[PDB]
Amino acid sequence: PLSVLIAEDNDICRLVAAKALEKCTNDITVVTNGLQALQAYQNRQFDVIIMDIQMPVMDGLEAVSEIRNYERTHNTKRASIIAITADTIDDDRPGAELDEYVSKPLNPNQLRDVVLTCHS
Amino acid sequence: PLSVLIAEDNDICRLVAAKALEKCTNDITVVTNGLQALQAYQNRQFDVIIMDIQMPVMDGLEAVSEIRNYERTHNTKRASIIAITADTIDDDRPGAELDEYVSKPLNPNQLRDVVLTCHS
Repeated sequence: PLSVLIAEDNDICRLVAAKALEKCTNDITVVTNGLQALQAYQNRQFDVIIMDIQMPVMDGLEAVSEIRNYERTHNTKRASIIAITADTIDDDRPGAELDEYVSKPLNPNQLRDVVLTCHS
Repeated sequence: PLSVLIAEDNDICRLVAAKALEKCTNDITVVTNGLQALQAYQNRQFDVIIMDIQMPVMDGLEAVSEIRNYERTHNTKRASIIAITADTIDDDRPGAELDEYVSKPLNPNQLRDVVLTCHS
């Protein structure tokens, strides 16, 4: 029997791939990011892995761009977007993408404070 | 009231962020990739978005590398890894990462054939 892992964030390709293989096996696990594929693999033996090597469709910063795109077209209220990052923050001015920065490792108190201030 | 979207594939940072904000609100949605953040946003108004701008922890090709790393350390059977991609395939020799290539848009018949052949 065949155990297959499908790692694909593209919803259409994920469904097409799962449907295609449905008649060959019941053992199909689907995941939508790279860490999830690795974690699935640590948990289960897979004979075959179908990997979108172009994954992700959009990384974090690109998702931010698309969110901003959404707000512009739909003419909706602007969300506060708080970036979390392990990198050193050398320029903390807000911009078109990000409203604030919080470094990792996360300090819960700091994150709450920043979230409540942006919300206000 | 505050509606918050947390987009973070790093399991530890995701839980820490969700826990931190639990007392401020019940309206917390968590997602683990960029497309999912966008889709959540199309579906629900969020006042605040907490985005890991380093996301993803690992892209598709990096996940492949970690899977291979897993097989080497654990001395386990080698999985067949089939890459799906929209890019033109100019070198279809298998290598340390990938065993075969299938182009998008996916042809179900082709994908099955390739999967069953790798499995054999």
